[PDB]
Amino acid sequence: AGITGTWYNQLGSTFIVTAGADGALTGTYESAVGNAESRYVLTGRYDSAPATDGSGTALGWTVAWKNNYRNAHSATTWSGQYVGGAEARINTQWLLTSGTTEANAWKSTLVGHDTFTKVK
Amino acid sequence: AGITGTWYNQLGSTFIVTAGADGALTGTYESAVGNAESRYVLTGRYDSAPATDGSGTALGWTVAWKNNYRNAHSATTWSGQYVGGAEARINTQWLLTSGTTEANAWKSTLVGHDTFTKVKP
Amino acid sequence: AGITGTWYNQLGSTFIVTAGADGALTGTYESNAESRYVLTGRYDSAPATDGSGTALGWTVAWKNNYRNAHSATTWSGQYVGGAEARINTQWLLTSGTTEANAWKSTLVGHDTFTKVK
Amino acid sequence: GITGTWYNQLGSTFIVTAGADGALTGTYESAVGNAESRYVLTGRYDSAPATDGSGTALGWTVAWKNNYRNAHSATTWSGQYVGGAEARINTQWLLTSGTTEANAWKSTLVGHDTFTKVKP
Ligand SMILES: COC(=O)c1cc(C(=O)OC)cc(-c2cc3c(=O)[nH]ccc3o2)c1
Ligand SMILES: COC(=O)c1cc(C(=O)OC)cc(-c2cc3c(=O)[nH]ccc3o2)c1
Repeated sequence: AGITGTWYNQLGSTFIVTAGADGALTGTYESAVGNAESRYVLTGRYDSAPATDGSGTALGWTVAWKNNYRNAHSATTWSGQYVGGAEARINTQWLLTSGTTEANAWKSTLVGHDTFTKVK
Repeated sequence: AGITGTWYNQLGSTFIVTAGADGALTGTYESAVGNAESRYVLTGRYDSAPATDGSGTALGWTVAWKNNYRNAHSATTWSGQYVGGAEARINTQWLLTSGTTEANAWKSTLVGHDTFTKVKP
Repeated sequence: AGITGTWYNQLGSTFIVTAGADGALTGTYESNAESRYVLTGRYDSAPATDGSGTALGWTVAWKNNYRNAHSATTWSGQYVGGAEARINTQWLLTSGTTEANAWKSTLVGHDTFTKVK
Repeated sequence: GITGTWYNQLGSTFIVTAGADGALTGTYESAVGNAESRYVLTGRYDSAPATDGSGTALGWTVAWKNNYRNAHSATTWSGQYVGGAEARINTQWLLTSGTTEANAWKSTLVGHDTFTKVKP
């Protein structure tokens, strides 16, 4: 699959993931520093039988921003595809939703994009 | 009362979820739209200790659209919040990314919004 | 075309628009003069006649003669005619930020507009 | 500033004028999709940005109809202009097609484009 291992995005975030045989993604998401207060559980899913025509491998995962040290009352989902090779990449778009009151729900969700590589 | 239960979106998709004490979401999703049949595995995360100021509970989950019957070579993530009440609701926005070639990657990702209720609309 | 006129979203905003013969959208977006802003956009002036909606989009930059939020919203969507006509949209709201804060510069959401408030 | 000729990462050409009243006007030539030749664009920008180093917020729309083709669709780009040595406009976009109600769930694509003064 090529997905299991450590990945790094353009802002230094570190994505430590295992791609299980039946489509599970499990691991930890942390900052470049890696201190415990910066580490969070992640879980997701990937296509464990991708096409063989040169297409990428679809995947997604979620981090809720709560750990044993802090709680930002929010969660991010990344949706994207893995592209293999010597310059392997995971190319994603993400949504970060915070818990809000109904009056503030219109501004609950940020959108962005992250690219991950196997090299810092 | 809470996130654990059976939910339906505005199109009649069925979201059967369990919210574990450790912040885990697990369960199955059945889509009313697209190249999909029967149940698919989902996993995700939710805030197990939400704020006490009237705010909703943040959460997210992923389905990869492969099961024993079909494989669409794609995955959806839903990002949103649970809002308690007499008509409990989960309001989400979603991203659906297909595996593509690089030349087709610009059109790889659909976006939308789904609202879920424990009463089927 | 059915687009020209006054529209109301789900949260009390008012969208006043003219759909010109050349594909232009022009008008004002509100929420009193302190809360009114120019909008401009484009729509498909020759949509299909097969039950499909009419694609369109517009932008508001949140500056007027009284206030300036240093931000701008774009709405992308389609007009759906009939007895209960609608403009169904998704939107992106980008703020001007420093580079260090750019990762959190953009909100996303959805607005539904009706011809009755 | 914003007025000039810009190119996205895929080679699309964005020829824009930023007027004194906050107006964006010009033409767009897409490098992808059911598109050919130039299309009209209109939009808006913040004509009095902050003076603290922040970017200038802006947005614009293209409806994909011209004298040669009609894709029955429209794209909006929302983003900010970042001045300096190599000026850049960083955007996210939404591309909605006209659909029936039963197909509306798949009506909207999302992505991100970055524009510079140099061809990629
Ligand atoms: C409310 O968000 C938070 O509390 C929070 C906290 C941390 C943290 O503790 O860094 C150690 C990191 C992020 C974060 C978000 C994010 C994102 O959305 N796309 C790309 C990566 C990424 O990292 C968010
Ligand atoms: C007080 O200034 C305003 O009127 C104002 C200010 C902001 C702001 O502070 O963004 C920095 C945002 C909006 C706004 C409205 C709106 C809408 O109706 N649908 C979609 C998004 C959206 O954003 C309006």
